[PDB]
Amino acid sequence: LRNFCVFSSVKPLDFCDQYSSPCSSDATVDDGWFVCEYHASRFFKMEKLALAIPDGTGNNYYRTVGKSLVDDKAEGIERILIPSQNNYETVLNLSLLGPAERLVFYMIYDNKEKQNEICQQLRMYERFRPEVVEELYNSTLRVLALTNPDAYCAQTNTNESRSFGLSVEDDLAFNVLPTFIQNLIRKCVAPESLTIGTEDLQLRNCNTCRITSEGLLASVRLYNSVQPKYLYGVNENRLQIRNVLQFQGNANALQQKLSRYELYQINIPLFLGKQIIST
Amino acid sequence: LRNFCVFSSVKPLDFCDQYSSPCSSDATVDDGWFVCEYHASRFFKMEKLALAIPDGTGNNYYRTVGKSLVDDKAEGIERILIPSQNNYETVLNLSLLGPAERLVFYMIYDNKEKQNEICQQLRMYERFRPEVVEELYNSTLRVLALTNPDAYCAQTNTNESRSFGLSVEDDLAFNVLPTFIQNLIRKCVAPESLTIGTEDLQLRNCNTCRITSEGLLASVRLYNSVQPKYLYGVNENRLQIRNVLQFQGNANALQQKLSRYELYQINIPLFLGKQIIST
Amino acid sequence: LRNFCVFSSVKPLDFCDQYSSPCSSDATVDDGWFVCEYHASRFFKMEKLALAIPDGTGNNYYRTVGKSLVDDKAEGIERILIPSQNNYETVLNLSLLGPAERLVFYMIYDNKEKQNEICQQLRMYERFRPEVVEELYNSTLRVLALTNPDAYCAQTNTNESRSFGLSVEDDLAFNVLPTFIQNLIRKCVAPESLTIGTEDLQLRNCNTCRITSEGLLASVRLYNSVQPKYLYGVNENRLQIRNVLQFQGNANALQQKLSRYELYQINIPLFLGKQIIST
Amino acid sequence: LRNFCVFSSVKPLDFCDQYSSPCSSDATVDDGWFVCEYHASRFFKMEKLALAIPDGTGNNYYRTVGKSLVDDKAEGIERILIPSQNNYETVLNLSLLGPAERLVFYMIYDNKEKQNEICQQLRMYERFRPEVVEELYNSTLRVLALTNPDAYCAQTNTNESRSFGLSVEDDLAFNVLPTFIQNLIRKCVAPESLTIGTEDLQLRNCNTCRITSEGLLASVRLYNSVQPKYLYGVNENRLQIRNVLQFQGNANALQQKLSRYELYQINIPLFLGKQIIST
Repeated sequence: LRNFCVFSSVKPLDFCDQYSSPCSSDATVDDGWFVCEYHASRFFKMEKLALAIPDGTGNNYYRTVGKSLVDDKAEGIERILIPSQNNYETVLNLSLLGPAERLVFYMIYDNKEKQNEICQQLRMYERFRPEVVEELYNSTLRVLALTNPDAYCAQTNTNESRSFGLSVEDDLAFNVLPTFIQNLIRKCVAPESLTIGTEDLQLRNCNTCRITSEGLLASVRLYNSVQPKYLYGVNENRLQIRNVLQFQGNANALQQKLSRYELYQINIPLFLGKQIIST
Repeated sequence: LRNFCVFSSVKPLDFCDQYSSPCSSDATVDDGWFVCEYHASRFFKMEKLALAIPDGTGNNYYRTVGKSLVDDKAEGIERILIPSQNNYETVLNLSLLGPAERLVFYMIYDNKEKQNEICQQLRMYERFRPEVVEELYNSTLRVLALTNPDAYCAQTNTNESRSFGLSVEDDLAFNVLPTFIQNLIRKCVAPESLTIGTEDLQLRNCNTCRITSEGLLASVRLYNSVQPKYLYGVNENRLQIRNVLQFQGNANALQQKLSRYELYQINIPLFLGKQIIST
Repeated sequence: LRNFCVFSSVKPLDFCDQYSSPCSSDATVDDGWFVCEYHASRFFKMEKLALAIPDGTGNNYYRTVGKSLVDDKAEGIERILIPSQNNYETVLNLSLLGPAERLVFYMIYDNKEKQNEICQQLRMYERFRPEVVEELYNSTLRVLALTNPDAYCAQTNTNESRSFGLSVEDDLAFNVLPTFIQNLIRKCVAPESLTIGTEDLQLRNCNTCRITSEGLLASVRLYNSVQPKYLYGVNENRLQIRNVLQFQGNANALQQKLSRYELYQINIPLFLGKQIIST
Repeated sequence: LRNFCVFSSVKPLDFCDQYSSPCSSDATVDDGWFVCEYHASRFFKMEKLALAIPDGTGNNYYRTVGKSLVDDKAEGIERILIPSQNNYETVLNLSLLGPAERLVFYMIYDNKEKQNEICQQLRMYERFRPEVVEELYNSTLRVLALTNPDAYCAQTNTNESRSFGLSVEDDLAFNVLPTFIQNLIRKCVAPESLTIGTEDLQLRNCNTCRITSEGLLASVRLYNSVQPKYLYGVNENRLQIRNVLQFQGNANALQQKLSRYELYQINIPLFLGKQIIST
């Protein structure tokens, strides 16, 4: 597939796709997220990070992890990274989104009546472009089937096991998430303790997120101040005012002489659960 | 679509497709049957005919109709042109058919466990060709969705109405046929009386087939003796002996002088039901 | 006004207006119909004729009259030239008409909820073209106000009087027609007896139409066989079959020698009512 | 629109428009008042001010606010900035105003009989200039429709909310003001406390006006002494004597040395109500 992004087929009527930041080449490769960096940052409010695991030789067991983009000052529906069926409409703000985005999200969450009424309202557009709708639906449905744990092929790797907490509520809630949402969640949060073969590698002793009935949240108020490089960039006649935290400083307080050491950026990777890798 | 035939993606492991008679270019065009002439003759035992309706000027309202290939001498599961879910396994003889054909037929008739066990037995082949199965399933499923009366698009033309008899049992049985089977049946049998606009054109006063609980049958013993030009043509070490009817004759009995008149071949087109075409 | 046609502002999203036959220059001039020849023929199924009244000198008191386009063989909702509020939706077949046409017709007939839901469904288009809707509504509303007998200016000519029958039901029904419909009806049907000054000119002793509760109809089965020169001309995948009447003939039956006399075409002008012109 | 002023189409019979001070270019732009500075000062006795809201960076959230032109010494119908339907005739002194101004004001306040009798008395002028009246009415009516909260388009922004007091009488009276009057009032008085996003900016702790059953008044006797730069300037054979307050002074009392500091003019901006801006 040249485009593994689910939101790759998101087009207006006369489509020079919105893409203020063009979709990254990550959609071309099969890393398993099935979403490009731009769509991940815009919708799920997370970026992609290459988790490197050294072993003392030079080669690193590379992995994909989610990088939080929400700030510690946030509260409410803004702190949720990935919503569940309960309130995803309000979280993703599907009311004013483009009809292709609405369709894609609704049939990812699989609520029949919503895409039914989308088709009813799209019938008027259908007389101009009667071919894009079917191919868009086919591509998105086949992507969902590929990421679906149960299908015809149903490619299953029981050797990898993911635990999202020692409590019953956490995994019982995680069970009812959509198949694509489950696949994205399992492969965006790094394990707390990667159990590989007959040993355990303690990647992190603290969780940077939480899985609950409404989905994946940045529950901990870890301080984050990274700016998204693939911002929406649309002309904002609708103003969103925010409480920015800024400090002053001189050349002495801004210690440039400390810059020669390799930098340890304050990023917020998603760490939760245990990864059981037999053998 | 370059190939509307459902059995277009029927390939062995090393595929130079069986196709003793290559698939006709009818699969390229959208006549609605979604089966090529070779597959229609081999499986459903029918050919395709261009029903021309003159009106006194020269232009003909062309239509597609089914041409029976069964003989009047036949009895049993051989006289059924299209089977239903009841006995399609025995009618189509799926026991010894190629696995692609088995898969296609089973998921056309939508019996989950059969294609499930096909996948289980195909897992061994999967390690050699892990890409053809998914694309084959996707193409066949999208063809079924396109021929499905209910779907996302669900392109419906209520203006055309098809009646398959004045009895309750006939249409009640026709209702439970598969969606693709229903689409093929509605567009292979010519109407007894084509009701178009405010008038009725009596195409035929007699039915040449029957729709029952087991499907579409050549119930009437109409005499048929046309040979299929797209025969299976496979080396037959398994012998099928049949009771052929042959007559002798001289040059006088074989009246060549009668050949100058345009020929009226004894063919058996499928005629049944009434086509209500408002306006 | 460069364009007096009410349907002059009928545009698709990307508008190269449908107009298989371009709108005639009649919309440029103020003849009072406020509809061009193409829109009159397409919707109201009538054409425009120049009624000339000689007086024995050479100058003719020109007038505008409606020419029927329906055939004598017609019956039902097809024989009505102009519908009323009762069944104009079915008469004009507004279900599949373009949204601009639907809006124009609905606010001509003044049924609030219909153009309200048109606006609700047009909100999606509004984000692309937020300026055409307001100007279209303003132009059509000002045209309706100009043709409205009651307004600010309310230009009234009481000297001209129109009678649409000697029965109470006819004029009582004609009273409840829409203002634009009333203006079009009064100035499309020629008077039976033009009462001008102190004399009466008997234009016709027989009525060629009828005004009833559902509007203006071609009640009489007068034989009409003129073809519209401004036909819709759209690619018709939806077939309308009609019962055409045709006769054969040779050169003798087709008397070309009779052609030298000036022709008296069998046309069906709209004649009904009495025109009282004091002085 | 080149001219958003409602009183832009105010012309005498031979029109070189009165405009002792020509209409400002504010009518060209869409600030929402839909009245130019000259007409606002002449009729509503208020000017326009650019309310700048600094935030500590340099950019200012600009807004439009009304500047009072009445003096503290005034009493009676003179202290009302904007009248309601109760006594607008006496407030605006429509008795001797030009007929275009009378028409515009009356159909802004929507009292049918007044513009009806204006049309009756204007019939005599109509024979000379039968085209200006209709276009003037159309332009003014479309301006009122554009400023009308309810219309076909009915462009509504529920996110902005305006409160005109914590008492029931104030907002209940404000409800019955005309649509254009309501739009002008909502966008001429600055909020007491601009509630934006999740914070509140206290612009002013004291109200400089009042909204009552008769409209918008300068209830507080705040001292105002600014002269209008767009005065009526008409030759006044009808004398209006006023009680002017004047003080004497020398060069010492007129401290020119204090002028180097940036001046804080004693102006009277309209401050009342709370502006709720969600997000």
